[PDB]
Amino acid sequence: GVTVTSHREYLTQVNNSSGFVVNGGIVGNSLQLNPSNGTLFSWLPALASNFDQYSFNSVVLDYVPLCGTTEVGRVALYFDKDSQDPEPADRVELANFGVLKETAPWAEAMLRIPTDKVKRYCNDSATVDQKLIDLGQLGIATYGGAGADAVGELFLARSVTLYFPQPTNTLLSSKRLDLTGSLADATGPGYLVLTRTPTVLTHTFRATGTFNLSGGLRCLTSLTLGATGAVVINDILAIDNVGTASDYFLNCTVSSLPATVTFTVSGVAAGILLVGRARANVVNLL
Amino acid sequence: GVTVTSHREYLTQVNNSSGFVVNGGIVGNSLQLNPSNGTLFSWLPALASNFDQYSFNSVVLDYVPLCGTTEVGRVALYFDKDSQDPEPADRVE
Amino acid sequence: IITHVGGVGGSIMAPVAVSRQLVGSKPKFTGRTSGGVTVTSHREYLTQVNNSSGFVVNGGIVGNSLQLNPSNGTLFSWLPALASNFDQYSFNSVVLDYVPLCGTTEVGRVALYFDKDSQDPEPADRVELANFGVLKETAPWAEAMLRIPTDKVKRYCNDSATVDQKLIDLGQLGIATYGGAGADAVGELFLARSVTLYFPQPTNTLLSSKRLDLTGSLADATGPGYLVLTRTPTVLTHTFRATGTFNLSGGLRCLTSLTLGATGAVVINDILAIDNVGTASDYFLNCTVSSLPATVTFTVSGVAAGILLVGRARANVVNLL
Amino acid sequence: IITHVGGVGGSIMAPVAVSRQLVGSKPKFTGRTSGGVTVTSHREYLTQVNNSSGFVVNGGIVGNSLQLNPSNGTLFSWLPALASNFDQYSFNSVVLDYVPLCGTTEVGRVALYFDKDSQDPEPADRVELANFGVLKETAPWAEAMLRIPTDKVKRYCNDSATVDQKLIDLGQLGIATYGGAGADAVGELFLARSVTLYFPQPTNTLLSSKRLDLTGSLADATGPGYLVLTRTPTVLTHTFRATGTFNLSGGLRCLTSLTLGATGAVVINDILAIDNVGTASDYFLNCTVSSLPATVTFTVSGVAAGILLVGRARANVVNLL
Amino acid sequence: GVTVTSHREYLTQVNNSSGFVVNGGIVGNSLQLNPSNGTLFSWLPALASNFDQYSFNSVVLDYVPLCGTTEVGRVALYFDKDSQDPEPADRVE
Ligand SMILES: [Ca+2]
Ligand SMILES: [Ca+2]
Ligand SMILES: [Ca+2]
Ligand SMILES: [Ca+2]
Ligand SMILES: [Ca+2]
Ligand SMILES: [Ca+2]
Repeated sequence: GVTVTSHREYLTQVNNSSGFVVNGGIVGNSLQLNPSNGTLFSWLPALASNFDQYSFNSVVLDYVPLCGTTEVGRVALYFDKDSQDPEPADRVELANFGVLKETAPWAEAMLRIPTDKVKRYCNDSATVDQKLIDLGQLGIATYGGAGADAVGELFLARSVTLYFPQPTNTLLSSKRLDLTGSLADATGPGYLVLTRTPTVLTHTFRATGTFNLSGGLRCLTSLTLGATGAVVINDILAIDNVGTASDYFLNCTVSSLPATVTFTVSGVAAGILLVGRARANVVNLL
Repeated sequence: GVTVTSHREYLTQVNNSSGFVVNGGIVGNSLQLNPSNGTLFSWLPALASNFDQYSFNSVVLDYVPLCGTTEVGRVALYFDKDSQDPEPADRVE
Repeated sequence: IITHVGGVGGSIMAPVAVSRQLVGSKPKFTGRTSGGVTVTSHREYLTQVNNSSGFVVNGGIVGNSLQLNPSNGTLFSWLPALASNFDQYSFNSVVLDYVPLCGTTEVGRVALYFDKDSQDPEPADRVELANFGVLKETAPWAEAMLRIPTDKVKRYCNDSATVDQKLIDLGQLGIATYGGAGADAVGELFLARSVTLYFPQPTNTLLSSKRLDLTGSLADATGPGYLVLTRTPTVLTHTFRATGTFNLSGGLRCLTSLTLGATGAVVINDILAIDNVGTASDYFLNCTVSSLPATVTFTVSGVAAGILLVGRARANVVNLL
Repeated sequence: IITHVGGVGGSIMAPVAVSRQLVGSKPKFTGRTSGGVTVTSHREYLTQVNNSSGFVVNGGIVGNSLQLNPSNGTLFSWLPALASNFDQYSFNSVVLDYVPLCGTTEVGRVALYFDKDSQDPEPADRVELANFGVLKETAPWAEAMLRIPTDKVKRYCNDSATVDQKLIDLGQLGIATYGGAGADAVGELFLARSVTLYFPQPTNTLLSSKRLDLTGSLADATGPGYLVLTRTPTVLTHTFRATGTFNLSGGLRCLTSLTLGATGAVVINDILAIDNVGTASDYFLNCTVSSLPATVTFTVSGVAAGILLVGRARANVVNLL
Repeated sequence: GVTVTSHREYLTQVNNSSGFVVNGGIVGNSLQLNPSNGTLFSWLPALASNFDQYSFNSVVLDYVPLCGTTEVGRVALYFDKDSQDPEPADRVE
């Protein structure tokens, strides 16, 4: 009952900098090559969630280019064997990696990844030494631009061996904010973080695609639906009761970072939601 | 670029009815083997959802026991090649 | 001989009752003359499966105990103190055995499984239990088996402590019952053993250390783990996972004389109970569990620091004169 | 090769120094497939013979410790926890080994012997040591041996307790030094092992229980014995026989705040110290000995009941938060 | 694209203590073999600093002599497979 997958999943759209940016000019070894990475693998997500040991055979970074032979910059894909080491500081550091590639933005690029066949574990129970379980880290780095616009969209060449199966993990996300607090439970994966600020929520995307959002919260105060970045709102429904708490269902569709959304409200005294990837699917009354 | 799968998925709890009943006495060929059948297959739910053709190699029905040697009845598993023909009316069909 | 009636060759008999007969499992050590290091194969018993109309797993007990590492003092009652002069463990055979005390007329489900992640959490429901790779599904009255997928990786025991219980443990073990009619006993399960002992060391102590934060949750551990010691704002919790005669030593922060309660299988042995009211206090006690649920709890107020130690002990004193 | 001078074939060389080189003793178990019961032969070290101008025996330590039974947690540092899943012991070979750290110019006597009565008392003087059947008499600097007379009688371990320590123990072991010039170190002695394990049992706990009478002397024991806990009318005595990291649990009858002293090789770890003044008290503490003399004592007044328990433990907590 | 290394690095000066001592009576498994251990390995310091996995093939402890045939003591080298177990309490461990 040991399954083998070899597929090609999309991954992110690289914007420029003048300055020196990595995986978003964001931080905390985001990309870790383990499948799941709900953050990295948008497709492999809920297949290996019925399994416990993972092992690759091929993984290749692909870099195509939307921009034109006259942008002015650097893209760069690398590979750290320590799922945990921290990120690229500068020019001289990126370049010293074993498995790196150095391309203009307009020109077309490749990278293949060094796969062992070690019996490595997926993240269902948790494990602080993310290194002894993760295959690698993945980098994408841009310096020397002229503007933080888009030049590149990178893909993921897959080949994975699934092993001992028992219980799909939770393709479904559960995310509690404490009443005044910080943070209640998790189930994840994790596509979203839901913070509050004393007034107002934060729904901060890590994932891309069509989602489905369900939930509401504690306020008292009618909902004004804002969000920021790559975002295609689909269905916003928005019960309130003013005085009390409220509910929101909504259906949106991200293809960027930064995607943000936020609900605007007052007296955010309990935050609850669930998120579990979904189609152009309804989410509103009639 | 294709997958193959061999696992074991639970299906429903057979209760009793002295009458004569068929899938819960629900009707509209529910049990169809296709995967998905979310009604039938609780696990493969999400593999054949990244795919467009399917083809089985083995399918076996497995029937274990909740009741005891003094329960008093008949159970019965069958297979119609027409995903669409209607259900069993009586004993003799 | 046997004449059984209403039977023509090829027919089925569901009898009034069935039973196997179990004997003295007297271990064999094998000398794998290696690094001059040892190998053990013996048969250790494991728990009495009681029923659960509802849906229960190793006793409704939670915090993957069960854990396949030897020691698991929680799991392995004999191997306790050999893999105790050693540092690397590796199995070759482990088989779950399920015999049955009950009779062909109880009405329920038992079920043995195996999770490769010593750490993933437990079975929620019907549809989840069944999806496991290495599972077995038996009525209760009828007789069952399970064999376990053993690698030969060089895995470490819990002598120093290690939060990623997964990268060190071989597997998780489940036993699950739904659909009963009463939470009585139907089954007693055994453990088919075979382990390869390696780099043998100065012998590790088996003593338990368990700190509650002042207002908090949890300070250190050393374990094994027989006990969890929680507080609630007033009052302690000493929640057993283990069975036998223990010895309890410690006291805590309160101010407020100790009232000694406990719950379930329990045979109190020696309760001694210093306090100082205003301040903190101490308790030594000696008790003896043979069940789950065994509970004990101390009753107190303003539980502002919890400390204890537990290290299995005889009918041994624990009180002044 | 070697040219040594002033030597004609047949002559004697008393060198500046001598030394043997000692290695990793990695045990072998043998499978005596019997009642499916085991056999062990490994090499356990035993103590560092220090000198005694005067006339001393296992440290000037008294209460035949030393005792050849396995466990003797006092004597055998590894066999501690195997003959611990078993109930009958029987040796085949036991040999005393005496190597030497010192040099051909120290000035003294060491001496290994063997009393068949686990219980007779100890060597008084010169003329007494020498009269033993199985004795050896070495300067200290020079290298020595002793082999021990083993019967094959079916002898019992100390799991239940037994006052006639003689009818159960194999022998007594002595090491004796007189005529020194200083109580420094010259020797480190080893233990050549070979034991036949028999009727293997549920594994016994190694936990120590030690009661002082109210005004009295002595209440119960369980032992092994690492500790003796005496009182003097004011004040306790906790007199070590054992070395390592322990864990101490208990308190006592006084009235009078605890002042924690101790003496010799000692690394205090956690001293916690409830009192109630007027009444009794409790102490948990965690310490770590590597010597004799290790002493500790609690200082207190009106020591009207003594109770404790001791059961070897790690760098483990033993205090509130 | 991998390296291999075979050199010899000095480690610390063993002094004496009639007591019973372990790495200087410093505590917290200092001597761990991993490279880096800057505390232990003074030279490889800066190769395994351009690398992420390591794997030894030989490791040998070498003990020469500063003192003289009338020094009066015991030295002793060992090896624990648990980078983490605590240190030796006494002679017998
Ligand atoms: Ca898992
Ligand atoms: Ca048909
Ligand atoms: Ca260890
Ligand atoms: Ca799992
Ligand atoms: Ca006995
Ligand atoms: Ca060790």
